[PDB]
Formats: sequence, C-alpha cells, structure tokens
Amino acid sequence: PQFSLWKRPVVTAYIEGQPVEVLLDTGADDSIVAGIELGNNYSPKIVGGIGGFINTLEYKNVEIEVLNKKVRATIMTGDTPINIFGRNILTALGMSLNL
Amino acid sequence: PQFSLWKRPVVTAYIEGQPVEVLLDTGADDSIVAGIELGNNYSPKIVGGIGGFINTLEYKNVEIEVLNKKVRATIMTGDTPINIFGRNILTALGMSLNL
Repeated sequence: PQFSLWKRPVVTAYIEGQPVEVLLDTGADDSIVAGIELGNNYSPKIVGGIGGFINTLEYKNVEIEVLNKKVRATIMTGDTPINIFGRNILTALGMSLNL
Repeated sequence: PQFSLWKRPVVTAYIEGQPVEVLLDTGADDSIVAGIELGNNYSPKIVGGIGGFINTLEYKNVEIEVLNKKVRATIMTGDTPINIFGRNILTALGMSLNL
C-alpha cells in the first residue's frame, strides 16, 4: 500500500507454499532467503554486502506470494541475517519510492 | 518524484557541501558513507549486514541536500562499498514505499 520508512518494511511471504517473513530492501538488486529448500536447480552465486561477499544459490522462476499478488522471480538462498526482496521483486509487485 | 526499481534508486546528495552519489535503501536503518570528512565529534558505531559487520563513526545533526530537499541528519562513516541512505533520512525527506 504505502510504507512509512519509520518501522522497517517487513512483510510475511510464501516462497512456494513455505512461509517466510521478509524485508523490502530497495538497496537490494536481489532477494535472499536462508531457511528454505527450493530444489536442485540452483546456480552457485556470490553476492556482496555491507560487511563483504557471500555465496548464495540461485533458483530461477520461483512462485512467490506476497501482498496479495503472485510473482515468479529469482530467489537466492544463502546466509542472509534477514530475508530480503530486491528491486527484482519490488518491480514485479509494482512498487516505487514516492516523494 | 518517483523511483522505480528497474534501476537502483541512486541520486546525489550533499553532506555539508560534499556531494556523494547515494543509494536510497529501505533495508538500511542508518545512512552510511565513505569518503566524507565530517568531524572529530563522532561516536564509533558498529553495524552489520550481509557479509557481517563494519565499524562506523556515527555523526548526529548533519544537514543534507538531496532531491531538492534540505534536512539535518545522522549518518555514519565506514567502509561501506556504496553510499547508503538508510531510513533515518528516508523519513526526513519523508519517503514512502508504495505499491
């Protein structure tokens, strides 16, 4: 709807029928997610952070259902402290930054 | 304005005169920068993300000029790769993250 940038902008999601509570990170290229089992159709990936680089696993065209829409998009699985959805899922949802 | 997230929401802001091309990040709490001589009046903070932790030198009451908006803020200094604008100054400019 709108999100005031006062409280962190977390949302509960379903990353292929599996419930995960997520952050809307607009400083994120991607979306990450620890604690899920996507398949075996991954790709060894590296993503950098604010304190450095990690390795994720990259599963294409994952069903995802958040905010009352369905999206199939590209989820990485690595050790993210918080599960983040990036500019990649924000534009599927059809969010922006309104000033 | 408006920001769509097919491109990362980068723009130029002013930290007492010094422009730094920044990223508007709903995933940051606080606004972290690199390559800014602010003061010798700071408190060394530490913040973590993806890849862990960096140490910052948090500075308080710090005027910023971004997107034709003029504000005073808290931003840190540290070895952040890209200049990040956390929410702290996302709610000063008074942004929202809208569907």
